[PDB]
Amino acid sequence: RLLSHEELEAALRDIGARRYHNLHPFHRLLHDGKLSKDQVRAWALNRYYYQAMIPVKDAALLARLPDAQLRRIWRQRIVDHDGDHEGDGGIERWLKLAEGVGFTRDYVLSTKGILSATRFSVDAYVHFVSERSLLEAIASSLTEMFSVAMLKNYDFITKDTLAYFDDFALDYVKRHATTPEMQRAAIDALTFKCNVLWTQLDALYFAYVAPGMVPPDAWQPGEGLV
Amino acid sequence: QRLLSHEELEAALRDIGARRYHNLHPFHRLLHDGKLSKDQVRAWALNRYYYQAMIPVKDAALLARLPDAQLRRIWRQRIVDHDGDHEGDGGIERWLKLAEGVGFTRDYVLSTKGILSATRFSVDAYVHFVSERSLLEAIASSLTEMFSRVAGMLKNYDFITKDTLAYFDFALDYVKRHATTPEMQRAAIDALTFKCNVLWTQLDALYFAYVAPGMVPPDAWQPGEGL
Repeated sequence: RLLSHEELEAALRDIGARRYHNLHPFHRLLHDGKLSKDQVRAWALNRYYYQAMIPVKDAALLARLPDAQLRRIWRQRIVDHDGDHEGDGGIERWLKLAEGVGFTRDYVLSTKGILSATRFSVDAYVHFVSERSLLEAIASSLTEMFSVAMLKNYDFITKDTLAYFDDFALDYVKRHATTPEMQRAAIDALTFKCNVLWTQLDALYFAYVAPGMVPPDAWQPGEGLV
Repeated sequence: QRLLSHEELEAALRDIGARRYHNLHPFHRLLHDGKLSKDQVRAWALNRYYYQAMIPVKDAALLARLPDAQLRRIWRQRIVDHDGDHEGDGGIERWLKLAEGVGFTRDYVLSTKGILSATRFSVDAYVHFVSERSLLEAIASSLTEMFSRVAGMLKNYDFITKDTLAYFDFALDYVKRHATTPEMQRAAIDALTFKCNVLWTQLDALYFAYVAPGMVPPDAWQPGEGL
């Protein structure tokens, strides 16, 4: 059955209802101030890498777009993440958060203590947008309809860290998901995105919460800190 | 951080498995010591299938990047061994038969629909690594072969039938010859290490999901499905 524009939207939002990472138990702990300092440390370290790789995902999408009108819209994501100079952009907050909990700038930029799961989840996402259909690659951005950075609950985070946290894709998917199969592909792309986010959190819980088996390349408490 | 001799480089690569190879993993230790349930072994068999079904994909992507016929001639045998010569010959079939052996349907296993996303992503990052990094790193990511059994592990488990049980160097030299600066040596050691991280991570996910705390992610296989 082809879904109308309203029904497709409703189906899409449902995937977030059921699968978006706010429902993950690591996220719940974070949000309720139930995490230890080392747990928050591991999350920040890992989320920094995710966020730093978003512009690389958007560039791989950008290089696949068929024309200039679509490049004009998509590139704005890259401009926003990177900004205009070092310290601008808003990748910057994620760096300042990591520095907020004691890591050296170099250790955070090196990516050296991130979980391999987070590296592989980003690899998947980057590849997904470069290899799948363009309808799919755009659909994977839809976690953006489930739009906050919890920190104020943790007394080891200083107000200076606090300081850095001071409808295109959906219209595209609606106009272009023209058969039932393309509607299924779009839904699945958002499910894949949800999986990319859920797998990072799984790894974080596993490594640093329970059973707490830190993988050997991954950050252990005390490393890369001031 | 200096250049290593061909000997010191072999020693260093070896020292990577001794510290990072997946037989040290708690899930593997449980599997090996006969501690797992039937469900745990199912989840393992189901996920592992994907890793084994993607080896010849990885070897093909590697084969496409070899610079000449002679190197393709040598690497091609790997694809032969995994894919075989006829409809249930190759390496892959044992994993399909182990899966069917613990009760899965052929279709469901082949579907991959029940594997952990962490399995998919880790195995897929491996294929991409071999396609995208230097040739030297691609070849170095096969050196877990230096530490390579499942046959004997499976024997600790009553429910694995005698039927199921029956179904169960160039790269090092290449690395030694072509890793002629310290950066290349490091790239080679980090490739190995990357291949140990692919394996280690699939096991982390299986542990989390099916042993403890036992939180199965959203579409992953659950007791009773695909059986």
